Amino acid sequence: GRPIGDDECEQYTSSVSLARMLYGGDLAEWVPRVHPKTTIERQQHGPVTFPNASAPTARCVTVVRAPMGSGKTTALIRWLREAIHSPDTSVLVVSCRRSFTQTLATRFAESGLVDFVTYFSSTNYIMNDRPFHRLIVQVESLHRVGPNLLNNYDVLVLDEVMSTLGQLYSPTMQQLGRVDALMLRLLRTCPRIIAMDATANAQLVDFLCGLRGEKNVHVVVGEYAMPGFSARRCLFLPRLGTELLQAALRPPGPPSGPSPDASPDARGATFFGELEARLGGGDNICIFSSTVSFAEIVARFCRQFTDRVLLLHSLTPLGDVTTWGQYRVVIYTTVVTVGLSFDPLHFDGMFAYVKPMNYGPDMVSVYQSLGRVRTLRKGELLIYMDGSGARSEPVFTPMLLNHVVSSCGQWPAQFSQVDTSLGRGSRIYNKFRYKHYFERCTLACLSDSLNILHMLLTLNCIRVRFWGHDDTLTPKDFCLFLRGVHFDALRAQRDLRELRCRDPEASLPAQAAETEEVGLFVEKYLRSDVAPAEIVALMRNLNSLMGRTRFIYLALLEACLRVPMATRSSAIFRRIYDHYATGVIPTINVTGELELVALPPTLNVTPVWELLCLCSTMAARLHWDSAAGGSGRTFGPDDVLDLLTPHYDRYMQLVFELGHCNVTDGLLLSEEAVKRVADALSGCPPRGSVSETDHAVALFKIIWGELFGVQMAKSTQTFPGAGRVKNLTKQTIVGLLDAHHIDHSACRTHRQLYALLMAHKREFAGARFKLRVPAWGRCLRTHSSSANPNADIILEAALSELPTEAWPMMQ
Amino acid sequence: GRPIGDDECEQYTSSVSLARMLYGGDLAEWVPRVHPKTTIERQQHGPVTFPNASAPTARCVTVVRAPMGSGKTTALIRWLREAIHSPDTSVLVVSCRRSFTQTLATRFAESGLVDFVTYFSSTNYIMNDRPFHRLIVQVESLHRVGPNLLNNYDVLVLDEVMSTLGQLYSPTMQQLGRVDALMLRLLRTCPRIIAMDATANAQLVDFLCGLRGEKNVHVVVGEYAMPGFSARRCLFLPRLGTELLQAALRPPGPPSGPSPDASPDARGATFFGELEARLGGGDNICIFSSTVSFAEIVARFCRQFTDRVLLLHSLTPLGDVTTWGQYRVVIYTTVVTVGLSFDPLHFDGMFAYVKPMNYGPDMVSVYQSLGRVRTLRKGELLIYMDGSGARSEPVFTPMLLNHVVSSCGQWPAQFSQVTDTSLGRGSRIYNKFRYKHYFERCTLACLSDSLNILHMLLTLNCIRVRFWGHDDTLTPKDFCLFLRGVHFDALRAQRDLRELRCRDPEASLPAQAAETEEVGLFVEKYLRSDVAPAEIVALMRNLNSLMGRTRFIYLALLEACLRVPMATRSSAIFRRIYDHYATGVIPTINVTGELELVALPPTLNVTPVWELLCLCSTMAARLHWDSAAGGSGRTFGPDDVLDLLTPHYDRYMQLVFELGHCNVTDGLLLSEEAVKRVADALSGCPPRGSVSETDHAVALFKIIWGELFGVQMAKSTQTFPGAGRVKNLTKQTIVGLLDAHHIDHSACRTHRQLYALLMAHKREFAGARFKLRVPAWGRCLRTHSSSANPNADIILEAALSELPTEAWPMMQ
DNA sequence: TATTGGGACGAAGTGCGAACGCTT
DNA sequence: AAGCGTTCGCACTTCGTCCCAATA
Repeated sequence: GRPIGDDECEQYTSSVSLARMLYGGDLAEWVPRVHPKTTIERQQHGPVTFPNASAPTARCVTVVRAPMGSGKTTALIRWLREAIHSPDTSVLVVSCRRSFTQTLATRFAESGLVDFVTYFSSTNYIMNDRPFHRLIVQVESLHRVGPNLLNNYDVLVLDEVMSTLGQLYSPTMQQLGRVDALMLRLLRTCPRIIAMDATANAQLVDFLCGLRGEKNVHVVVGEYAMPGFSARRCLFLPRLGTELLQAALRPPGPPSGPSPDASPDARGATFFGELEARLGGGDNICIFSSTVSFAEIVARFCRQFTDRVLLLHSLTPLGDVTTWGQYRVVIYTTVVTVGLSFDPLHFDGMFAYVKPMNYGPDMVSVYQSLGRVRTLRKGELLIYMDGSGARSEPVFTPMLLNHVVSSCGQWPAQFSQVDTSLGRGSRIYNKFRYKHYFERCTLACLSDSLNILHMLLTLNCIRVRFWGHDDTLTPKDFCLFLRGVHFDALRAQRDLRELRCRDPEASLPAQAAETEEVGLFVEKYLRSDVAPAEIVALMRNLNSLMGRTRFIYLALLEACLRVPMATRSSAIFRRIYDHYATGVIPTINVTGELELVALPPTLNVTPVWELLCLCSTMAARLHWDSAAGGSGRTFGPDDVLDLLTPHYDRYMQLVFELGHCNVTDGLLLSEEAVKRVADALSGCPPRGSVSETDHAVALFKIIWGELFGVQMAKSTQTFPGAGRVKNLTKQTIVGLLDAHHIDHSACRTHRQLYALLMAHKREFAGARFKLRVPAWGRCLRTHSSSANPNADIILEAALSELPTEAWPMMQ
Repeated sequence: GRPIGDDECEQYTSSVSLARMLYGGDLAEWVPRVHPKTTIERQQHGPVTFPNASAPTARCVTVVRAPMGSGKTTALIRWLREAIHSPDTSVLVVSCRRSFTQTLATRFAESGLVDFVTYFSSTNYIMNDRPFHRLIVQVESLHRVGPNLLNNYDVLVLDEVMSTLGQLYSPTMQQLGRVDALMLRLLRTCPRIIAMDATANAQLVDFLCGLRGEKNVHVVVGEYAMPGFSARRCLFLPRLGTELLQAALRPPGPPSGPSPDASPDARGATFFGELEARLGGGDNICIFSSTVSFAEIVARFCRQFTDRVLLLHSLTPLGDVTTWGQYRVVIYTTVVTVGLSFDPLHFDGMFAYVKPMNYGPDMVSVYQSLGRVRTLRKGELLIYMDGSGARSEPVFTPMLLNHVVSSCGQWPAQFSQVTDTSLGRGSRIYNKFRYKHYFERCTLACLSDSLNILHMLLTLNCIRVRFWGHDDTLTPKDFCLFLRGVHFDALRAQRDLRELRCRDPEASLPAQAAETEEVGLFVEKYLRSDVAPAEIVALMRNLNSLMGRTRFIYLALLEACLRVPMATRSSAIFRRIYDHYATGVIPTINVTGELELVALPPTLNVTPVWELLCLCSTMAARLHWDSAAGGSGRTFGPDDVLDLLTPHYDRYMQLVFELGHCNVTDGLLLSEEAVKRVADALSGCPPRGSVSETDHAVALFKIIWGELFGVQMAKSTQTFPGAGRVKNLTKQTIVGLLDAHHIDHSACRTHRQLYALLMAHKREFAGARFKLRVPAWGRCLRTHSSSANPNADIILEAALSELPTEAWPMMQ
């Protein structure tokens, strides 16, 4: 291969430098330069110590950048003991799911009269009939208690502040605009603030200087963490070593002697070699894995050397960390980020397999996960970075560094350095949006991802080394290492594809969800909150050409209810069709293997558009929502005739034409589709052979049944419309009494008018039905489905908001 | 046929009512109802009279809704004579290309101190070194004249104000934010304002009340138009009558025996029948057509009854309107909307073929066009509305009317009645009237809405409108019957017009292609808005070949990769750009000359394409590539070529090899011809040891650019590096060249003295030097430099640039 | 050969009779 | 503090998908 370029050395140096800026590693140099009136100090020896809060010279805002295990919680309790003058002093402590409040609430046994809001079952609150006074909260739950907070507090604590600010960008975030304004009001008005994170950065210090001026901010920088039981040492391994894995997992029956390959060690230090050495040597080990796919493989490998291997991921029952002392090997994925830490001196070493992926965990999540085991008896942490999946050129380019350093550390909010109003958050949301964006973008590139992870380890005082460079690494050495890793990672994929666990206990729903194709599919058609097992059930249905056709029809109908100009402009319809009804979709075949399928484009969409126009109006009239299960209204055979009769002969003509289409124009007019529609019409009673209602119900049932897979099911409802008996409001009761001209206003009260209907219920008996959407199809984004924006939602907004301009125009 | 429903009668009544509200037909009721302190008056008898401008009680703002031909220009001149208290009183008059300023500037001879900006000449009026004191302006040039404008004027006149505000929404609008701020300053600050349009509406009256309060606004409603020309009578015809056209354009050879078609009269009065009657009767006729396709057919028909037939459209040489008195028939299209009016009493009657289309002219444009001939000697206007193309259910629904009337006449800015992101940007002025532009374009989807709008505009200009067989009144059921008839005839007649299409005896294919919806939609997605239809036909002929089509898509993808740089980084984002640009359906022109749609089939594995586009996007950026600008901004030599490839040479070699030897036909870009021709080209390249590194590098570079994108490495005529030709070098570019070859100098800063140095040292700059050149087609592509008003594609790329992929199976 | 009817059990209701927020 | 409107618990029933046992 080619020798290392000077450009490769500048790429490296730029990536490291931007990583250092994003997580606050530059803070001691940047503060004096850019905010000269803000005081700063560094504490390199022993635990951190915050300023004496009772002194008149102690500033209103203090911000702390100090390691996990630097003594922060002890310095905070000391600072609160000094800050709190009286029981009349109010206090607010905000935290996050990433670092549970229960640890603070436990250690705060040291302080009088402080309590925490239960994020579960928040009723029966301790400060009953009063606003909260001395309170611990998690930001993810803050909107629940916002109206029962004091308007202002005497002390504000933000713990893991960058993790707190990170929640604003989560898809689960709720009442965002309120939580923005609430936090901003507290920041602008509390007379003492303390804000702490291992990664508190220049933009936080800038923001607090913006709200309160340099002379009221102080910064303290920790560069010490507790030795001994927490003196962790990290090693990046060069090679996965699947040649050992495949030889171990080999069936023991045949002799199967070795081929003349993998004879040289190629720098050895394999992930699997090093792991086997610990397992054979009798060590207790814990293994983080980014992917379930690999977690299952390494569990199989561990189950050869031991019996007692625990495996934890989202689709396993949640094992509490107290149980982990029972096992020789514990394998987990990022799910333990939601749970508590494991404290006991049980494990000798830790292994980690990290694979950046566009829809994967971010490196800051990975770091959180690696921390969940607090204590390691031998102090080893071995990391393998799988760069297949992440083979792109860097995002932390020299151009971006030159930009950011020119603007005094002010980052661009998106990768084009020199925008449209696609979001509308407040000061807080806009200030830190850059950090969320680069945490997700850099996953595209292994070099950037590695540099971020290395930065996070270094800022927490973990000594990081790379194999064969066990002192310090020059840019050329890094580029050689990283070049080697990309090659190893790329060749190992075939071994991991061969070894992919397909025994019944191996989770196909989890393994499917780690595929990029599935993430894209989910992002375009489906709701974000659907379970992987629901998706596999849909993808199995999509494998059949009939199931796939019905899926696309149903997704088009939903688009037409979301974009009502699609029902009117053929031009807009062609944009919606090209987007939702052409391209590639993931399916699962009968073997259980994931398999992509093309949706061929259609030259003439006119028959489809006419049909969906008709069906969209009748869908709207029946209050259709696939997510809600189908039709909101009940309807009877008379309503069916009323729905069809305005355009009856068009429905007849279009279903006939679809049954006899001369050309196989794309997906929806393929041979099986037109055959099925013809077969359906061959069974339909002729237009004069039965009552108008009988023919109308037959036709309606064929349209909904064949095209969308939607069943006209009989209803047990006592009364028409949407209303269940027990939920019937007074206004709807009056409507029902008037609809039959029943006696009215005997009394004004609900219970009287209810008692009338419950006597006259027999007058409301009859044939009654609902449209039911199939089992799949309930997981689709619909007009009712609230969702944070993406490319598809914004495209539909554009198609709704912007009109078609006249083309060949005159000046 | 089934009877007309009461729901159709509500649809009709809603459509009419919303049309009335949009063009200010409701103004006499709505002002008393919503702004009681704003005085209003009705002038039903004789020409309009504005308030006495010299009175102490006469209000600061007056706004006038009055017909074309109602006397407005005389009332304006009278009002100005009264409003101008002194020789030093300043005046600004703003108008539009639709309402051309020279008619005012001519009649303003009576106030001969007033002058107009010669926006066409673009002369350096700033040489006067003083503000313009009494000025007439075309709104689209207002920014350029911005400097010579008194910060405030004593009198502000807005002429065809609605037509003026309409320019803000034009694609060709320039420096919008500046023109917005300028007009909004003037409206807030000028001591007297008068604003006039035949369609001045409630939202303008509301906006002026918003800036100046009800007590400072007064409204005049005119309902009279001068007889002799605006005594025009309009009749909507139920049938096109293509049976007569077919019988006429039939060759003289065959016997053509009779058939039962139109043996029953179908109540008569066809477009072509009525036209034939006037042509045979010796009348002089003018014909508006919405489409060139139809204009050429009616020109062929007229050339049977007469010799002297003129025809005018965007691809004809645009002859001056004064010449029209020479002809028995003049056929024209929207080209005359921007042109001048014809005043002499030549034409007897006027015919109009109007066809709503999503990419066509709006009905207000059509109306302006009909207004181009001032006077018709027999007063007749006959209109045929072709609803094929416009068969959708209405946009002016009862629910929209209920919304608008509930909000006191405040329209929603889009068809969904809900408050959505600020995808487009503008001031108060732009946002206030955006709704009018939106509904002007959307209603083209529906013939009923389009007809009601055109009928409204005719009525607000005092033209008496009738429908055939309905002599004085038309109930909602009668209207719905008429529409049902029209929609049938219009759909029936399309086959006749397709048969009778000219078959290209050099007959103007580019205009007939440009009226296709598929082509409009293609141009919106891939091309610049301003390209000529003749360049589009040249591209669509190339697109017919699978090789030409492959190169086009590769080049469009490259430009997208330069626009959306995360596409070069995230395979998820690349898949969204690929799915959008490189899959779907595109229009082509086959060897016969007929238009033909072609599929771009989707690709299961785009990784080979993405790898190669990543390698080309970097290289292109380094070469300052821009297809519009013709190719590479930089010149480069064979030494640069080796430096471009060498970081990834093994990848370029492997990818072009694999692209040659791909085992699977995975969509368009990996089709059999594509892989075969890349293998042929690659196997024709010299082996790595056979030639110098630079020779191999240039061979590989030439193959990649040449086969995949169709771009030629062309030898440059330049004496010097960069982009300068000899006689066009100047001080800065000269100094930048004198940095080379260590030509240290102390010569003076004047261009020719420094040029004299390079004209000696030129021998040191000579060598093998090249540019990449885009083919003839492909210069019409929307590139990263191509400024354009937003559309769905521009906004999709914004979203892919701004929004990051979020972790999917997400932590709880 | 493949019909066919029955068991079997999730989804989606009933509806008495009650809780419960609140403003009278 | 109880008169009122909304809304839910629990023990039931109806409908229809599914496949297995019984044979048209």
